[PDB]
Amino acid sequence: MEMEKEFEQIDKSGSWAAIYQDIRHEASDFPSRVAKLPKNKNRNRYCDVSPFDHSRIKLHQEDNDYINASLIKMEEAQRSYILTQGPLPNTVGHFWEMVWEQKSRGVVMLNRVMEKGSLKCAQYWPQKEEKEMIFEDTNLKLTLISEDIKSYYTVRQLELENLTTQETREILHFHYTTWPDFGVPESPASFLNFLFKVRESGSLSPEHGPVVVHCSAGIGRSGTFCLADTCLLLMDKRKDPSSVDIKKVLLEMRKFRMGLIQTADQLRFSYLAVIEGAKFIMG
Ligand SMILES: CC(=O)NCCSSCCNC(=O)[C@H]1CC[C@@H](NC(=O)c2nccnc2C(=O)O)CC1
Ligand SMILES: [Mg+2]
Repeated sequence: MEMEKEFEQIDKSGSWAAIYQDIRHEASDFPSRVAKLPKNKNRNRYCDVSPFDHSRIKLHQEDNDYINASLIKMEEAQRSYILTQGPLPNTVGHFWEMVWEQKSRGVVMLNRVMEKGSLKCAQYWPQKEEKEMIFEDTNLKLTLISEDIKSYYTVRQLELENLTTQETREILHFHYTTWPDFGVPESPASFLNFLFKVRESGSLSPEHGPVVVHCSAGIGRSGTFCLADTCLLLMDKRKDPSSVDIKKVLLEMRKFRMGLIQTADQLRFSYLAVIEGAKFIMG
C-alpha cells in the first residue's frame, strides 16, 4: 500500500519529528472560554488540555454544564467519539452523567489508574459486584456486573442506573491495560485487537450514542484509538483505499479537540496501527 511506502520514506529519512511539527503548526486553533472560567478550574486535570467551546459536551444541568470532553464528529466515516480526561475525584459523577445523557454504550480506557507511581485517574468504577457506587451529585448508581481479564485488556459489564427515573443501561468498559509507561507499544497487534473488540460489541455503532474514550488527558493514546479506527473504516468505505491520508484525517479530528497524538512516536505508531490493521482486512 502507498501509506506503507510513505511510512518507509519517513523512516529511512528519519523525519518523524518534522512531519509531526508540520501537523502541529497546521492544527486548528479555537477558543476554550468555558474551560478557562475560574469556577471550572477544579474540573480540569491539565492547564494545557482544554475542550474547544464549539465541540464541548454539555451536561444537562442548569448549575454548571461543564465537563472536559469533546465530541469528535467524523462526517465521511459516519463515526462519533467523545474524548475526555480521566475523571477527577470531583468529576466522577459528571463523567457518568455524560455517559448517561449522551446515551453511550461503551467506555474506552487506555491508561492504568496508576502509572509511573502516580495517580492518573480516579477509581471511577466499582471493583467488586457487592460494592456498588452511588454518585450523589448526579443521582446515579453504578454496579459491576461481570469482569473478563485478558493478557492485554479487560472488559467489564457495568449497570448504570438513573436513580431519579429508575431506568437502567448496560455500559461496556473496555480497559487497555498494557500501554507502556514510557513511549509506545512495539507491536500494534494488541492495540488493534483491542479496537476490534470494542467494534464487535456495538459500542462504536450509530444505534448508540458516541463512545467515551479517555486516557490521562484524553488526547494522546485516545487520539490514536480514534485515528486508527476512522482511517481503517475509510479504507473500507472509499473507492481507492490508498486515498486515505492519515495526516489529513488527524487534522480533521484536531478541529474538535486539541493535541490528539502527543509525540512523533505516537504518530509513527498510528501509521503502523493503520498499516497493520489494513493488512488484517486486506490479507
Ligand atoms: C494548572 C492546572 O490546573 N493544571 C496542572 C497540570 S497542567 S501541565 C502538565 C504537564 N504537561 C504534560 O506533560 C501533559 C501534556 C499533554 C498530555 N499528554 C499525554 O497525552 C500523555 N501524558 C502522559 C502519559 N501518556 C500520554 C499520552 O501520550 O497519551 C498530558 C500531559
Ligand atoms: Mg468475589
